[PDB]
Amino acid sequence: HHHHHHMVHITLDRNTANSWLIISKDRRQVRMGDTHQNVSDNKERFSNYPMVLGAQRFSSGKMYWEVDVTQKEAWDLGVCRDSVQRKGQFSLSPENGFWTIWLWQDSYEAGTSPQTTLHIQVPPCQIGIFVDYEAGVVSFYNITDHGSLIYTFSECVFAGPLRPFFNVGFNYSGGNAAPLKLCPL
Ligand SMILES: CCc1nnc(NC(=O)[C@H]2CCCO2)s1
Repeated sequence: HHHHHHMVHITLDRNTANSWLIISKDRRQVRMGDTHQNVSDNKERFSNYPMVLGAQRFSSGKMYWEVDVTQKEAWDLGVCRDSVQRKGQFSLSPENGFWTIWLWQDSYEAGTSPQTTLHIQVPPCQIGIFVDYEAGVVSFYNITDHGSLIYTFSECVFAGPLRPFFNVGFNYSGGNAAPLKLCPL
């Protein structure tokens, strides 16, 4: 792909984080803690899952960023509406305001309803995410495999400002402690 020149500097929004997440000082890395991280509750925090939003809001234009997923067993990545549900149980779908892919149990899937199987021969260590607001497109790229396409959501109905979306996943297995990291431009 040739989307690199739309690169944006994403930072994580602490206030949106599930209370178990640990965000680095530079707001560019996040991981699952082994306990509640001693923050107050608020209406923005994702309560049921290890999720956090980027601080940036997008309502026009083309945007690109990269995320490091090295040695994780489970994660979700993409974008979502600013007004997605924060509390209780919900599925990641465009109907609920999410445009995401994930790794789960050694398979990759796109968060359509129902979910779509992805075909990845080279397990990615870094994922590229491209958003074209005007066109209604969200695309995912395998940076480990020379930028190969993973998935395109087209005919997207954003219906609001978008925010970068992250889920570090649970660590029930003891094999999923590694962080998500925003990669430098
Ligand atoms: C999302 C809030 C919670 N997350 N933390 C909780 N429990 C856990 O995840 C424990 C058991 C597996 C590893 O740590 S409740």
